Amino acid sequence: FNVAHGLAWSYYIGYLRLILPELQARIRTYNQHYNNLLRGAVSQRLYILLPLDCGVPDNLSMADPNIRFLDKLPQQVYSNSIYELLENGQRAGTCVLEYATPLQTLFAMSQYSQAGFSREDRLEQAKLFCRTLEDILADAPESQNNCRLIAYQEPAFSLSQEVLRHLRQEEKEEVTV
Amino acid sequence: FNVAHGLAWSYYIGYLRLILPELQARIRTYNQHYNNLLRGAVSQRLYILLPLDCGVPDNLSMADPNIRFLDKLPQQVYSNSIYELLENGQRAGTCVLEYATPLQTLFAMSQYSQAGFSREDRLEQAKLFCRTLEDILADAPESQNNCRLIAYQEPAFSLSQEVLRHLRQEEKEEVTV
Ligand SMILES: C=CC[C@H]1COc2cc(C(N)=O)cc3nc(NC(=O)c4cc(C)nn4CC)n1c23
Ligand SMILES: C=CC[C@H]1COc2cc(C(N)=O)cc3nc(NC(=O)c4cc(C)nn4CC)n1c23
Ligand SMILES: [Ca+2]
Ligand SMILES: [Ca+2]
Repeated sequence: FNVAHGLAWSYYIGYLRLILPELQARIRTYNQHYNNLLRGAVSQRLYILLPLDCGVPDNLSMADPNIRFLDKLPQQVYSNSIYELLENGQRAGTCVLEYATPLQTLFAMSQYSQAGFSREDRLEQAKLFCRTLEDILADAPESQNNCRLIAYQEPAFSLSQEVLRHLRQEEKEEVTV
Repeated sequence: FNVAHGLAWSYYIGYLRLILPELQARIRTYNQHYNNLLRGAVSQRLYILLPLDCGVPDNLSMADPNIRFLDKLPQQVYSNSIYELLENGQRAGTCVLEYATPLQTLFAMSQYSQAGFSREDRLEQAKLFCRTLEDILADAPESQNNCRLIAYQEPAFSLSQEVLRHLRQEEKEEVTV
Protein backbone atom coordinates (compact mmCIF):
# COMPACT_ATOMS: atom_id res chain seq x y z
CA PHE A 1 0.00 0.00 0.00
CA ASN A 2 1.83 3.05 -1.37
CA VAL A 3 -0.27 6.17 -1.99
CA ALA A 4 2.75 7.73 -3.70
CA HIS A 5 2.29 5.51 -6.79
CA GLY A 6 -1.20 6.81 -7.51
CA LEU A 7 -0.37 10.36 -6.45
CA ALA A 8 2.46 10.57 -8.99
CA TRP A 9 0.39 9.08 -11.79
CA SER A 10 -2.51 11.39 -10.99
CA TYR A 11 -0.33 14.50 -10.80
CA TYR A 12 1.08 13.70 -14.23
CA ILE A 13 -2.07 12.54 -16.05
CA GLY A 14 -4.47 15.11 -14.58
CA TYR A 15 -2.24 18.18 -14.49
CA LEU A 16 1.29 17.98 -15.92
CA ARG A 17 0.45 16.20 -19.18
CA LEU A 18 -2.27 18.81 -19.76
CA ILE A 19 -0.37 22.01 -18.93
CA LEU A 20 3.18 21.40 -20.17
CA PRO A 21 2.36 21.48 -23.92
CA GLU A 22 0.73 24.92 -23.61
CA LEU A 23 3.51 26.00 -21.27
CA GLN A 24 6.31 25.99 -23.78
CA ALA A 25 4.42 28.42 -26.05
CA ARG A 26 3.29 30.68 -23.23
CA ILE A 27 6.89 31.07 -22.05
CA ARG A 28 8.37 31.82 -25.48
CA THR A 29 5.75 34.52 -26.00
CA TYR A 30 6.43 36.09 -22.60
CA ASN A 31 10.15 36.03 -23.35
CA GLN A 32 9.77 38.27 -26.35
CA HIS A 33 8.74 41.03 -23.95
CA TYR A 34 10.82 40.14 -20.85
CA ASN A 35 13.84 40.33 -23.18
CA ASN A 36 13.07 43.72 -24.71
CA LEU A 37 12.17 45.02 -21.23
CA LEU A 38 14.36 43.62 -18.45
CA ARG A 39 17.02 42.17 -20.86
CA GLY A 40 16.23 38.91 -19.06
CA ALA A 41 15.08 35.50 -20.22
CA VAL A 42 12.61 33.19 -18.47
CA SER A 43 13.63 29.53 -18.51
CA GLN A 44 11.48 27.37 -20.79
CA ARG A 45 10.97 24.67 -18.14
CA LEU A 46 8.49 24.33 -15.32
CA TYR A 47 10.35 24.01 -12.04
CA ILE A 48 8.48 21.77 -9.58
CA LEU A 49 9.56 22.05 -5.95
CA LEU A 50 9.50 18.82 -3.94
CA PRO A 51 10.30 19.52 -0.28
CA LEU A 52 10.68 16.06 1.25
CA ASP A 53 9.20 17.45 4.48
CA CYS A 54 5.95 17.93 2.51
CA GLY A 55 5.78 21.55 3.65
CA VAL A 56 3.99 23.65 1.04
CA PRO A 57 3.56 27.30 2.07
CA ASP A 58 0.80 29.56 0.84
CA ASN A 59 3.48 31.84 -0.64
CA LEU A 60 7.00 31.07 -1.81
CA SER A 61 8.46 34.20 -0.24
CA MET A 62 7.59 32.78 3.19
CA ALA A 63 9.79 29.73 2.49
CA ASP A 64 12.67 31.99 1.25
CA PRO A 65 12.70 35.81 0.94
CA ASN A 66 15.06 35.62 -2.06
CA ILE A 67 12.23 34.03 -4.07
CA ARG A 68 10.02 36.92 -5.10
CA PHE A 69 6.86 36.82 -7.22
CA LEU A 70 7.45 38.69 -10.49
CA ASP A 71 4.45 38.16 -12.81
CA LYS A 72 1.67 35.76 -13.81
CA LEU A 73 2.31 33.85 -17.02
CA PRO A 74 -0.35 34.81 -19.62
CA GLN A 75 -2.81 32.50 -21.31
CA GLN A 76 -2.56 31.51 -24.98
CA VAL A 77 -7.79 28.36 -17.47
CA TYR A 78 -4.43 27.40 -15.93
CA SER A 79 -2.73 29.70 -13.39
CA ASN A 80 1.09 29.89 -13.29
CA SER A 81 3.44 32.40 -11.66
CA ILE A 82 6.89 33.63 -12.68
CA TYR A 83 9.36 34.22 -9.86
CA GLU A 84 12.68 36.00 -9.61
CA LEU A 85 15.62 34.53 -7.66
CA LEU A 86 17.76 37.05 -5.79
CA GLU A 87 21.43 37.16 -4.81
CA ASN A 88 22.57 40.08 -2.63
CA GLY A 89 19.43 41.96 -3.54
CA GLN A 90 20.30 41.53 -7.24
CA ARG A 91 18.32 39.43 -9.70
CA ALA A 92 20.05 36.17 -10.61
CA GLY A 93 17.23 34.37 -12.45
CA THR A 94 13.54 34.07 -13.31
CA CYS A 95 11.42 30.96 -13.86
CA VAL A 96 7.98 29.39 -13.63
CA LEU A 97 7.95 27.73 -10.21
CA GLU A 98 5.45 25.81 -8.14
CA TYR A 99 5.25 23.18 -5.40
CA ALA A 100 4.05 19.65 -6.13
CA THR A 101 0.61 19.84 -4.50
CA PRO A 102 0.27 16.05 -3.94
CA LEU A 103 2.77 16.43 -1.10
CA GLN A 104 0.15 18.44 0.79
CA THR A 105 -1.95 15.28 0.71
CA LEU A 106 0.91 13.34 2.26
CA PHE A 107 1.27 15.98 4.97
CA ALA A 108 -2.45 15.92 5.70
CA MET A 109 -2.45 12.13 5.94
CA SER A 110 0.23 12.29 8.63
CA GLN A 111 -2.11 14.57 10.64
CA TYR A 112 -5.22 12.40 10.04
CA SER A 113 -5.09 9.92 12.92
CA GLN A 114 -7.40 7.31 11.35
CA ALA A 115 -4.78 6.86 8.61
CA GLY A 116 -2.08 5.30 10.78
CA PHE A 117 0.41 7.29 8.66
CA SER A 118 3.52 8.35 10.57
CA ARG A 119 6.07 11.01 9.69
CA GLU A 120 8.45 8.17 8.80
CA ASP A 121 5.76 6.86 6.48
CA ARG A 122 5.31 10.38 5.11
CA LEU A 123 9.00 10.80 4.28
CA GLU A 124 9.25 7.34 2.70
CA GLN A 125 6.26 8.10 0.46
CA ALA A 126 7.54 11.58 -0.37
CA LYS A 127 10.77 10.08 -1.68
CA LEU A 128 8.85 7.36 -3.53
CA PHE A 129 6.65 10.04 -5.10
CA CYS A 130 9.70 11.92 -6.35
CA ARG A 131 11.23 8.74 -7.79
CA THR A 132 7.99 7.59 -9.47
CA LEU A 133 7.27 10.99 -11.00
CA GLU A 134 10.83 11.11 -12.33
CA ASP A 135 10.40 7.70 -14.00
CA ILE A 136 7.12 8.81 -15.58
CA LEU A 137 8.56 12.02 -16.94
CA ALA A 138 11.57 10.11 -18.28
CA ASP A 139 9.31 7.94 -20.45
CA ALA A 140 6.93 10.83 -21.42
CA PRO A 141 6.63 12.33 -24.90
CA GLU A 142 8.23 15.81 -24.93
CA SER A 143 6.36 16.77 -21.73
CA GLN A 144 9.37 15.86 -19.53
CA ASN A 145 11.54 18.28 -21.53
CA ASN A 146 9.29 21.10 -20.42
CA CYS A 147 9.99 20.72 -16.66
CA ARG A 148 12.52 19.72 -13.96
CA LEU A 149 11.93 18.20 -10.49
CA ILE A 150 13.73 19.85 -7.57
CA ALA A 151 13.66 17.57 -4.51
CA TYR A 152 15.48 18.60 -1.38
CA GLN A 153 15.78 17.73 2.29
CA GLU A 154 16.24 20.68 4.64
CA PRO A 155 18.74 20.24 7.46
CA ALA A 156 18.15 20.13 11.20
CA PHE A 157 19.60 25.96 3.63
CA SER A 158 18.88 28.44 0.82
CA LEU A 159 16.03 27.36 -1.45
CA SER A 160 16.77 30.20 -3.88
CA GLN A 161 20.36 29.03 -4.26
CA GLU A 162 19.11 25.50 -4.98
CA VAL A 163 16.80 26.77 -7.73
CA LEU A 164 19.55 28.93 -9.21
CA ARG A 165 21.93 25.96 -9.31
CA HIS A 166 19.42 24.15 -11.56
CA LEU A 167 18.71 27.24 -13.70
CA ARG A 168 22.42 27.77 -14.34
CA GLN A 169 22.89 24.11 -15.18
CA GLU A 170 19.93 24.29 -17.59
CA GLU A 171 21.44 27.28 -19.37
CA LYS A 172 24.81 25.51 -19.59
CA GLU A 173 23.12 22.48 -21.20
CA GLU A 174 21.19 24.66 -23.65
CA VAL A 175 24.26 26.34 -25.16
CA THR A 176 26.48 23.22 -25.22
CA VAL A 177 24.05 20.74 -26.81
CA PHE B 1 1.77 -1.07 -7.80
CA ASN B 2 -1.85 0.07 -7.42
CA VAL B 3 -2.62 3.68 -8.37
CA ALA B 4 -6.10 3.20 -6.91
CA HIS B 5 -4.75 3.32 -3.33
CA GLY B 6 -3.29 6.80 -3.73
CA LEU B 7 -6.16 8.02 -5.91
CA ALA B 8 -8.70 7.16 -3.22
CA TRP B 9 -6.67 8.73 -0.44
CA SER B 10 -6.09 11.86 -2.51
CA TYR B 11 -9.74 12.19 -3.50
CA TYR B 12 -10.74 12.03 0.16
CA ILE B 13 -8.01 14.18 1.74
CA GLY B 14 -7.85 16.86 -0.96
CA TYR B 15 -11.53 17.18 -1.85
CA LEU B 16 -14.11 15.17 0.10
CA ARG B 17 -12.82 15.88 3.61
CA LEU B 18 -12.79 19.59 2.72
CA ILE B 19 -16.20 19.94 1.05
CA LEU B 20 -18.49 17.59 2.99
CA PRO B 21 -18.57 19.62 6.24
CA GLU B 22 -19.75 22.75 4.39
CA LEU B 23 -22.07 20.61 2.30
CA GLN B 24 -24.45 19.63 5.04
CA ALA B 25 -25.16 23.29 5.88
CA ARG B 26 -25.46 24.39 2.28
CA ILE B 27 -28.08 21.70 1.63
CA ARG B 28 -30.20 22.45 4.72
CA THR B 29 -30.29 26.12 3.74
CA TYR B 30 -31.30 25.33 0.15
CA ASN B 31 -34.01 23.01 1.47
CA GLN B 32 -35.78 25.79 3.29
CA HIS B 33 -36.56 27.30 -0.11
CA TYR B 34 -36.92 24.14 -2.26
CA ASN B 35 -39.56 23.06 0.28
CA ASN B 36 -41.60 26.26 0.26
CA LEU B 37 -41.30 26.36 -3.55
CA LEU B 38 -41.43 22.93 -5.19
CA ARG B 39 -42.69 21.12 -2.02
CA GLY B 40 -39.60 18.98 -2.55
CA ALA B 41 -36.62 18.10 -0.39
CA VAL B 42 -33.01 17.71 -1.50
CA SER B 43 -31.21 14.76 0.09
CA GLN B 44 -28.57 15.78 2.63
CA ARG B 45 -25.92 13.46 1.15
CA LEU B 46 -23.48 13.89 -1.69
CA TYR B 47 -24.04 11.17 -4.25
CA ILE B 48 -20.78 10.15 -5.95
CA LEU B 49 -21.14 8.20 -9.19
CA LEU B 50 -18.55 5.48 -9.81
CA PRO B 51 -19.01 3.98 -13.27
CA LEU B 52 -16.64 1.00 -13.30
CA ASP B 53 -16.04 1.66 -17.01
CA CYS B 54 -14.39 4.93 -15.92
CA GLY B 55 -16.58 6.86 -18.35
CA VAL B 56 -17.19 10.38 -17.06
CA PRO B 57 -19.24 12.54 -19.45
CA ASP B 58 -19.04 16.30 -19.64
CA ASN B 59 -22.75 16.42 -18.72
CA LEU B 60 -24.89 13.96 -16.79
CA SER B 61 -27.82 14.29 -19.17
CA MET B 62 -25.68 12.71 -21.90
CA ALA B 63 -25.24 9.58 -19.75
CA ASP B 64 -29.03 9.46 -19.01
CA PRO B 65 -31.74 11.92 -20.18
CA ASN B 66 -33.75 11.31 -16.99
CA ILE B 67 -30.98 13.04 -15.00
CA ARG B 68 -31.59 16.74 -15.52
CA PHE B 69 -29.63 19.66 -14.06
CA LEU B 70 -31.86 21.64 -11.70
CA ASP B 71 -29.75 24.26 -9.87
CA LYS B 72 -26.30 25.08 -8.50
CA LEU B 73 -25.96 24.67 -4.74
CA PRO B 74 -25.16 28.08 -3.17
CA GLN B 75 -22.10 29.00 -1.15
CA GLN B 76 -22.19 29.61 2.61
CA VAL B 77 -15.11 28.43 -3.88
CA TYR B 78 -16.57 24.93 -4.39
CA SER B 79 -18.95 24.21 -7.29
CA ASN B 80 -21.76 21.66 -6.84
CA SER B 81 -24.88 20.97 -8.90
CA ILE B 82 -28.33 19.74 -7.87
CA TYR B 83 -30.02 17.33 -10.27
CA GLU B 84 -33.56 16.04 -10.64
CA LEU B 85 -34.30 12.37 -11.38
CA LEU B 86 -37.25 11.74 -13.70
CA GLU B 87 -39.76 8.91 -14.04
CA ASN B 88 -42.23 9.09 -16.94
CA GLY B 89 -41.45 12.77 -17.33
CA GLN B 90 -42.37 13.31 -13.66
CA ARG B 91 -39.92 14.30 -10.94
CA ALA B 92 -39.05 11.44 -8.60
CA GLY B 93 -36.11 12.97 -6.69
CA THR B 94 -33.43 15.66 -6.39
CA CYS B 95 -29.88 15.42 -5.05
CA VAL B 96 -26.34 16.73 -5.23
CA LEU B 97 -24.61 14.43 -7.72
CA GLU B 98 -21.19 14.18 -9.29
CA TYR B 99 -18.79 11.66 -10.82
CA ALA B 100 -15.63 10.58 -9.01
CA THR B 101 -13.07 12.46 -11.11
CA PRO B 102 -10.12 10.14 -10.24
CA LEU B 103 -11.69 7.57 -12.58
CA GLN B 104 -10.93 9.91 -15.48
CA THR B 105 -7.28 9.44 -14.55
CA LEU B 106 -7.71 5.68 -14.77
CA PHE B 107 -9.34 6.03 -18.18
CA ALA B 108 -6.56 8.28 -19.42
CA MET B 109 -3.90 5.85 -18.20
CA SER B 110 -5.47 3.08 -20.28
CA GLN B 111 -5.07 5.34 -23.36
CA TYR B 112 -1.47 6.37 -22.49
CA SER B 113 0.61 3.66 -24.16
CA GLN B 114 3.78 4.24 -22.11
CA ALA B 115 1.80 3.20 -19.02
CA GLY B 116 1.32 -0.45 -19.97
CA PHE B 117 -2.14 -0.14 -18.38
CA SER B 118 -4.76 -2.36 -20.03
CA ARG B 119 -8.54 -2.14 -19.82
CA GLU B 120 -8.41 -5.19 -17.55
CA ASP B 121 -5.97 -3.26 -15.37
CA ARG B 122 -8.31 -0.27 -15.53
CA LEU B 123 -11.34 -2.24 -14.34
CA GLU B 124 -9.39 -3.95 -11.55
CA GLN B 125 -8.16 -0.57 -10.28
CA ALA B 126 -11.60 1.01 -10.64
CA LYS B 127 -13.05 -1.64 -8.35
CA LEU B 128 -10.12 -1.30 -5.95
CA PHE B 129 -10.67 2.47 -5.88
CA CYS B 130 -14.32 2.00 -4.96
CA ARG B 131 -13.44 -0.48 -2.20
CA THR B 132 -10.64 1.69 -0.76
CA LEU B 133 -12.72 4.87 -0.76
CA GLU B 134 -15.52 2.99 0.98
CA ASP B 135 -13.14 1.81 3.72
CA ILE B 136 -11.85 5.36 4.21
CA LEU B 137 -15.30 6.86 4.47
CA ALA B 138 -16.32 4.12 6.89
CA ASP B 139 -13.58 5.15 9.33
CA ALA B 140 -14.04 8.95 8.73
CA PRO B 141 -15.44 11.40 11.29
CA GLU B 142 -18.97 12.45 10.25
CA SER B 143 -17.79 13.12 6.68
CA GLN B 144 -18.94 9.65 5.51
CA ASN B 145 -22.46 10.41 6.76
CA ASN B 146 -22.64 13.28 4.31
CA CYS B 147 -22.26 11.13 1.15
CA ARG B 148 -22.92 7.75 -0.52
CA LEU B 149 -20.90 5.91 -3.21
CA ILE B 150 -22.83 4.58 -6.21
CA ALA B 151 -20.72 2.07 -8.14
CA TYR B 152 -22.21 0.25 -11.09
CA GLN B 153 -21.22 -1.88 -14.05
CA GLU B 154 -23.20 -1.27 -17.24
CA PRO B 155 -24.21 -4.33 -19.24
CA ALA B 156 -23.12 -5.41 -22.70
CA PHE B 157 -29.38 0.05 -17.78
CA SER B 158 -31.03 3.15 -16.28
CA LEU B 159 -28.65 5.31 -14.26
CA SER B 160 -31.52 7.47 -13.00
CA GLN B 161 -33.31 4.41 -11.63
CA GLU B 162 -30.11 3.37 -9.83
CA VAL B 163 -29.80 6.79 -8.19
CA LEU B 164 -33.47 6.79 -7.21
CA ARG B 165 -33.12 3.35 -5.61
CA HIS B 166 -30.47 4.82 -3.28
CA LEU B 167 -32.43 8.02 -2.61
CA ARG B 168 -35.52 6.04 -1.63
CA GLN B 169 -33.47 3.77 0.60
CA GLU B 170 -31.89 6.84 2.25
CA GLU B 171 -35.31 8.31 2.98
CA LYS B 172 -36.50 4.98 4.40
CA GLU B 173 -33.48 4.89 6.74
CA GLU B 174 -34.02 8.49 7.83
CA VAL B 175 -37.58 7.99 9.06
CA THR B 176 -37.01 4.55 10.66
CA VAL B 177 -33.84 5.30 12.66
C1 LIG C 1 -9.48 18.33 -10.78
C2 LIG C 1 -8.80 19.12 -11.58
C3 LIG C 1 -7.61 19.93 -11.06
C4 LIG C 1 -6.39 19.96 -12.00
C5 LIG C 1 -6.66 20.75 -13.29
O1 LIG C 1 -6.65 22.17 -13.17
C6 LIG C 1 -5.54 22.70 -12.41
C7 LIG C 1 -5.03 24.06 -12.54
C8 LIG C 1 -3.94 24.46 -11.74
C9 LIG C 1 -3.34 25.87 -11.83
N1 LIG C 1 -1.99 26.06 -11.33
O2 LIG C 1 -3.94 26.77 -12.33
C10 LIG C 1 -3.32 23.57 -10.83
C11 LIG C 1 -3.83 22.22 -10.71
N2 LIG C 1 -3.50 21.07 -9.94
C12 LIG C 1 -4.40 20.12 -10.27
N3 LIG C 1 -4.47 18.75 -9.81
C13 LIG C 1 -3.37 18.25 -9.00
O3 LIG C 1 -2.47 18.93 -8.68
C14 LIG C 1 -3.46 16.76 -8.60
C15 LIG C 1 -2.84 16.22 -7.53
C16 LIG C 1 -3.15 14.86 -7.57
C17 LIG C 1 -2.69 13.82 -6.56
N4 LIG C 1 -3.90 14.62 -8.65
N5 LIG C 1 -4.07 15.81 -9.30
C18 LIG C 1 -4.84 15.95 -10.53
C19 LIG C 1 -6.34 16.01 -10.20
N6 LIG C 1 -5.27 20.57 -11.28
C20 LIG C 1 -4.91 21.85 -11.50
C1 LIG D 1 -5.92 20.86 -6.45
C2 LIG D 1 -7.07 21.19 -5.91
C3 LIG D 1 -8.39 20.67 -6.50
C4 LIG D 1 -9.42 20.20 -5.46
C5 LIG D 1 -9.98 21.37 -4.62
O1 LIG D 1 -10.95 22.18 -5.28
C6 LIG D 1 -11.98 21.45 -5.99
C7 LIG D 1 -13.30 22.00 -6.30
C8 LIG D 1 -14.21 21.19 -7.00
C9 LIG D 1 -15.62 21.68 -7.36
N1 LIG D 1 -16.63 20.68 -7.67
O2 LIG D 1 -15.90 22.83 -7.35
C10 LIG D 1 -13.89 19.87 -7.39
C11 LIG D 1 -12.58 19.34 -7.08
N2 LIG D 1 -11.90 18.11 -7.29
C12 LIG D 1 -10.66 18.27 -6.77
N3 LIG D 1 -9.59 17.30 -6.69
C13 LIG D 1 -9.89 15.93 -7.06
O3 LIG D 1 -10.95 15.60 -7.46
C14 LIG D 1 -8.74 14.92 -6.87
C15 LIG D 1 -8.62 13.75 -7.54
C16 LIG D 1 -7.47 13.14 -7.04
C17 LIG D 1 -6.92 11.80 -7.50
N4 LIG D 1 -6.96 13.92 -6.08
N5 LIG D 1 -7.76 15.02 -5.97
C18 LIG D 1 -7.51 16.10 -5.03
C19 LIG D 1 -6.44 17.05 -5.59
N6 LIG D 1 -10.52 19.53 -6.16
C20 LIG D 1 -11.69 20.16 -6.39
CA1 LIG E 1 10.42 23.23 4.67
CA1 LIG F 1 -20.85 4.31 -19.18
